[PDB]
Amino acid sequence: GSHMALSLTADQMVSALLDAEPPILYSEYSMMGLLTNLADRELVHMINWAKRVPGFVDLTLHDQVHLLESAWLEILMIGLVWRSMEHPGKLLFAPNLLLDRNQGKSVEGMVEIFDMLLATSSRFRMMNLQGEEFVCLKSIILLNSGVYTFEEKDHIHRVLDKITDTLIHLMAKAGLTLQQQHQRLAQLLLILSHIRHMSNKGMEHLYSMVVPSYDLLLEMLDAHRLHAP
Amino acid sequence: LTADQMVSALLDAEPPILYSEYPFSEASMMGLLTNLADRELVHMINWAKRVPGFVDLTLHDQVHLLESAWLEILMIGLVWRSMEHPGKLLFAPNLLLDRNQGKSVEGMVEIFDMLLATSSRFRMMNLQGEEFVCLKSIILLNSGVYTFLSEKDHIHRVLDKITDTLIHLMAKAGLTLQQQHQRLAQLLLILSHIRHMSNKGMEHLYSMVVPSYDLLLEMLDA
Ligand SMILES: O=C(O)CCN1CCc2c([nH]c3ccccc23)[C@H]1c1ccc(Cl)cc1
Ligand SMILES: O=C(O)CCN1CCc2c([nH]c3ccccc23)[C@H]1c1ccc(Cl)cc1
Repeated sequence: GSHMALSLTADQMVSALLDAEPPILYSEYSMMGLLTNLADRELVHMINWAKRVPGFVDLTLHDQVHLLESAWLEILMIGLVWRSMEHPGKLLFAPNLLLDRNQGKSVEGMVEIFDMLLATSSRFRMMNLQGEEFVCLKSIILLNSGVYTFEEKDHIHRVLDKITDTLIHLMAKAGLTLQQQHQRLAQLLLILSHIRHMSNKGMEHLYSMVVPSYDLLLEMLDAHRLHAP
Repeated sequence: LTADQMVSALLDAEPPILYSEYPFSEASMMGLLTNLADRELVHMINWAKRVPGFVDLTLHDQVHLLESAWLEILMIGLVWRSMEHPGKLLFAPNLLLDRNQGKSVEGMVEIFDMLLATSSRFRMMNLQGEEFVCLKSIILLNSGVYTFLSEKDHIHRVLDKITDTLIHLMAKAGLTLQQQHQRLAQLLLILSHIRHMSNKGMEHLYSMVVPSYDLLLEMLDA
């Protein structure tokens, strides 16, 4: 059978998001080349993951591609900062690609982006971000980042409301007071503004020096239909 | 301060609505929009000094936060004022510009479209004045808080207090517990889009003006 997104309980939402989680990939081996190769491989898995975020396949294909084109670098970044949280001062791009600030100095313009990513990872560490919170934030990014550069918009907002309910549930079951739930919610959501900022400055840097286009993402999203179950 | 005193302090500190210099070309429009921005900036400083918690920061921290947030602050203002003018941006009472007028300036129309989509979002949520001021203060305290080079708990403490406040206004207005977190989230997710617009606006302004760190410091110090 199939669950419609708005019917899911918080436990079904959490389970759906955990089961959709992509794998941790390895670097295949210049720093930019490694980071580009890794991003390209991550993107394949990201398509598979997006298709499994409750609500996403309710949208038309052209709206799917809108959302993913807006969000893909933020998505890459949040998963990076997540994985990096237990390595203070380092970015765990892969288990065999743990880079420090000084290594970021090898590409002109890169240290400023490395520094921002690091500040984010350290902020998640200090908040003790949990895996089940992470997955909710990541799915938020996907449905939100492109929501305002477009009845159907209502649906995405209702899905977003379900994810917020889900984060609140997690926080209430972890023993936070109603007031602490609201504060922690707000703190996590304001970090999302910083992720957007990092993605904007990242895009500018990539364009200053090939990035996933609209057309590429469209094709990838479409091609997913042909993959073996 | 109580949630109610926070709200009164913020409303009290609001800046004044300004007029644009008393049909439009591109040089004329950019100049109008630049001059209005420059004039808003001195009032923005006075507003920033009365956001509770902000004067307790060191001068350098004040400047960093303002430098990071200034454009999002103007933009949120603008979007707020434009709420009731669907398809138009109310830069001033005597400067109400539509999409098409945007197209006078190469690159501008995209930023215009995004600002209109925000205004139209705020309209559909029925954003209230008391919520607006809380959001604007959140931007000032949050935008630059993760981009410091190296106290920051102080800013986080204030940010938490605006959250409480946002909730209390919702509770006052009779939202259920569930509705309160859902609204909170909806409002704070819009701040991502404000941030994005500020980034895109910075790039667009760099294709041509922008207040320096040192100028901000002077103005805040004086
Ligand atoms: O240049 C910048 O300022 C942004 C750099 N990006 C930082 C985030 C990021 C990159 N590769 C990744 C692989 C996995 C996770 C996160 C990343 C890299 C990256 C490199 C190339 C491409 Cl096409 C996409 C992302
Ligand atoms: O070109 C862009 O993408 C950004 C354009 N900005 C949009 C928001 C904005 C401008 N002037 C304003 C005056 C009041 C409120 C909002 C604004 C204008 C602007 C013009 C000059 C300067 Cl220095 C700053 C802001």
